Amino acid sequence: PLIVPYNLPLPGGVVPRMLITILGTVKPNANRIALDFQRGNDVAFHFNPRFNENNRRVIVCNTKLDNNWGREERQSVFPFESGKPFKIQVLVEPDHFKVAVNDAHLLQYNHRVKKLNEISKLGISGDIDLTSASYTMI
Ligand SMILES: CO[C@@H]1[C@@H](n2cc(-c3ccc(Cl)c(F)c3F)nn2)[C@@H](O)[C@@H](CO)O[C@@H]1Cc1cn([C@H]2COC[C@H]2F)nn1
Repeated sequence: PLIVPYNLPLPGGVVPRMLITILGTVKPNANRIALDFQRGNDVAFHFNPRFNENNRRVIVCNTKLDNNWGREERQSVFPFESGKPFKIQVLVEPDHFKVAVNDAHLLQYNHRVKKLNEISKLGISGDIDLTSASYTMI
């Protein structure tokens, strides 16, 4: 186990068939979780479960370019629960990131940042206890 925030290096960036597995437990009374796939200062893929946006649970996904957030993609399907162990898997595919939580498909996010081999860090932050962050090739 690791104390967030934590940065997982992704040397030489990501590539299709790379499967990133984040294991942890959501804190009690959690407000937010964030994964940030970074290309330098740019965020290629921000994955942001929000436990209380306007008293609703929602997943917000976005990209940050030149320090500006772009168009949000939102999902109401919300597989996280305060206090519970989770597994987030991000599968890098040729045209999107595919996310599954607890072995159930959640969403796809099309690549806005095209230079996958420069997406060289994954930030993990928010209201979690982080057990593990690793990857393999499928
Ligand atoms: C409040 O900031 C968030 C921003 N955010 C979260 C964290 C964050 C830090 C720490 C932790 Cl521990 C953690 F979980 C975290 F989510 N940092 N930045 C990120 O979620 C963003 C996603 O779109 O929305 C907000 C910023 C934003 C949204 N928009 C819209 C208007 O124009 C287009 C749209 F994009 N403009 N700016």
